[PDB]
Amino acid sequence: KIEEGKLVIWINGDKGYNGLAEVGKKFEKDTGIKVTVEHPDKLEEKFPQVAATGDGPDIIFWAHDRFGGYAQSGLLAEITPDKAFQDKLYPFTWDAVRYNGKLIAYPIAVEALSLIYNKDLLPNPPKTWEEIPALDKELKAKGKSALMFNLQEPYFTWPLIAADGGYAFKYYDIKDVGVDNAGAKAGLTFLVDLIKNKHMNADTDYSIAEAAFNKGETAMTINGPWAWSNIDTSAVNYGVTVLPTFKGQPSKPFVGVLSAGINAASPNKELAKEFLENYLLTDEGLEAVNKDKPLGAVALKSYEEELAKDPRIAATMENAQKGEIMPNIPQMSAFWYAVRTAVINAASGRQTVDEALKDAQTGSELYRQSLEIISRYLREQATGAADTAPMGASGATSRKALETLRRVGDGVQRNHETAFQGMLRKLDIKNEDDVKSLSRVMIHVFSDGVTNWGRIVTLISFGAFVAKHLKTINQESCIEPLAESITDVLVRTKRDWLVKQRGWDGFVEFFHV
Ligand SMILES: CCc1sc2ncnc(N[C@H](Cc3ccccc3)C(=O)O)c2c1-c1cccc2[nH]ccc12
Ligand SMILES: OC[C@H]1O[C@H](O[C@H]2[C@H](O)[C@@H](O)[C@@H](O)O[C@@H]2CO)[C@H](O)[C@@H](O)[C@@H]1O
Ligand code: NA
Repeated sequence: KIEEGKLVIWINGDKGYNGLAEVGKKFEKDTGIKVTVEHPDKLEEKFPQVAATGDGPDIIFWAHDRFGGYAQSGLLAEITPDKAFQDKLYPFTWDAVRYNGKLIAYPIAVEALSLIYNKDLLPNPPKTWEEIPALDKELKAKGKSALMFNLQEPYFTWPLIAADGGYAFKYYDIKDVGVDNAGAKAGLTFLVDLIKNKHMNADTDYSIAEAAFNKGETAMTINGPWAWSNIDTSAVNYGVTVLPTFKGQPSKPFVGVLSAGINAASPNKELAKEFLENYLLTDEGLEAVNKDKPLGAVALKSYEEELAKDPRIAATMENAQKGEIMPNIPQMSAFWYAVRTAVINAASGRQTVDEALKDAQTGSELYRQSLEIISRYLREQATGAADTAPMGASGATSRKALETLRRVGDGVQRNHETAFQGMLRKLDIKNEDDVKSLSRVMIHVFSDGVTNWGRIVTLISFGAFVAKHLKTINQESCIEPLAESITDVLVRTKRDWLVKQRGWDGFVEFFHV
């Protein structure tokens, strides 16, 4: 389905895609291979959908946080640069694109948000979030505003949520989610108060913040290096500086490494490797991209040493040091989807902060909590003995849901025994190969009919039935993969329903005696 003897590249519409296209033409001049650069909308959502059918671009550019999901789903080629090429880029940039001990992409550039301020309106930018309300009252008296930034993407609000102790995954313990802790609450409450007190507008997006800053209407924005080009063109006298503190603590931006992955379905992997290693990741390659839209602190040592004298890059790295490198684990997609919704709902008043972050903590934890319950149930059903290990400090839900599933699922296996035996005989489950096939079937069976807990119990009960069979034919090793597939089916297709029901607390409530 992907065309051979050509390279299609996807990169986000805020990056230097014209610069990338020049590196494309320089690859074409020397090889006669034509490089097409596209910047589709929602490309981080559209990559997994199309790559999963063997389609999409040869090369996908995004921050590293989305690459573990892609690698887990088999969408990316392992990359195997020799040691002489590895030594040309900073090791911590390689760490960002290492997943299960394999390099799954090429690192390009280190991205961190900074505070961007109009030196003509605000010769001394605030050191603290707390002084922005008073500052805004002062600028409003002159027909200006203190601060506008994109409230539609959680990335821009995360530094403030994280300042007083909010976090995604404790360092990575995916059992420890920091989305609804007191630190997160205090950060998002301060944001909502800025909106309530009319210092910010809940509808402000990328375009509105950018235009307001570049036209000199607002004294400050929050943005990455890519934004500096449009500000150069604007003639705004701007500075790039350390983010304001919150409760005396630094803002901690989530740090992204812009990364180039190679489609597993691509029949041009050697051309892609040749383009990325010998044309893009060179002094002339990165300069071409950088001149269009700044990359930040580039992964390439030679060229990073030239750019590091720029005070805007120094400020970028200063914000990077105070932030955290994002996790690349497959949970990150769901974490971002949850926190985006929480910030938008808290900002608009659809939900309170406590409500919004409660829903976001449930969404971020949903996968791991589902798998915990389902894997424990399938294993104990297969072996006749429960798992002895602790459920966690935050897993009282997990223990109650498993108790409910045991009580309710007891009957479902017994009543549907004849029908389960038939369906199992109608499939040929014999090894890990056959378990792959089940997902399509379960999806299709879960794709029609009504969404309720009874049907979820029926699905998991068939899972346990299969786990028992797997154990009988010495395929015990296939139980965890089966449990992952049932979890994947359940979470990927019913996420929004499950968050609505308060996830597994809902399940325990619905069948309470
Ligand atoms: C992959 C097997 C799966 S996953 C699955 N997920 C939800 N519900 C299922 N079953 C009920 C239909 C049903 C009810 C009672 C008796 C028999 C069937 C439902 O869809 O509500 C199934 C089935 C399933 C299992 C065994 C026989 C089956 N016959 C059709 C589906 C199905
Ligand atoms: O808003 C969540 C979003 O944050 C990051 O995306 C950034 C990206 O890293 C930057 O390169 C820049 O383009 O802005 C984006 C935010 O709009 C994560 O990388 C992304 O996965 C996540 O969805
Ligand atoms: Na986007």
